[PDB]
Amino acid sequence: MSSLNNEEWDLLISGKKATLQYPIPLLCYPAPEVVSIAQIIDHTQLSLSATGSQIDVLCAEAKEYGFATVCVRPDYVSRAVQYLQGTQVGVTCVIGFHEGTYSTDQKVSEAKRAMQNGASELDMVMNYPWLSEKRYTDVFQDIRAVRLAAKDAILKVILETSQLTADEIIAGCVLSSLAGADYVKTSTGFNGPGASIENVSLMSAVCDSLQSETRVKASGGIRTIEDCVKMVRAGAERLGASAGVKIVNETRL
Repeated sequence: MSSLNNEEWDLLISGKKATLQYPIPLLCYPAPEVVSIAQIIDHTQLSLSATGSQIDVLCAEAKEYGFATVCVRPDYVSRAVQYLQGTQVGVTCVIGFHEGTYSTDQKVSEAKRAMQNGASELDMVMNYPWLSEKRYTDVFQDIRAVRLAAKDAILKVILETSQLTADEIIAGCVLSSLAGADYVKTSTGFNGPGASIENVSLMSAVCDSLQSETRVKASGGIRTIEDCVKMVRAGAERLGASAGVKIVNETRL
């Protein structure tokens, strides 16, 4: 993989596209058990204005409901880790967020600091403008550097699907998986529309065809229990949302 030039990456990716069934089959996977939906949600607060007290409330809600993780910015990782000691709730830190165009050196510095502060997972933003230009060796090296700086993390790579064609989404899934990512993720929620059943079904189809163990996270605009069910049917194994309290409350009636 590390040997390949941009033309060799282009040929490899075209070969993977050639194995897919078209039109892409939609909603292939079983429904989730709704009473236990909390166990697959990353409970999120990323507003610039969010205060320490608001982060404390996010952490209390995650301990109460049993969400998979809380998801926060670098400067709140230490606070969240302290709050959640003794529980089974992890901490996810965002990396190169939301723009994705931060240098590789900056992304690596952030990843190292987050792990030192006790994070268990990292959600990094891909340099998606390079992806569109077919600067494939640059995209690959950017992800590999973060992967090697944080060997023990669950690593998720955000594509920003609102800015990409289907051909570009295929390329992004292949490069992320072969670099060692644990997940590919749809959206930041800060630049255009979020998860669709079409994009999640395509991402799942690509990942399942590869030899690696890469899973799919649906994010952006997930507001109701109906939204959660449809994204899992499309192939998602984790969900990003801020509305998890209202969603679980629905299921208890």
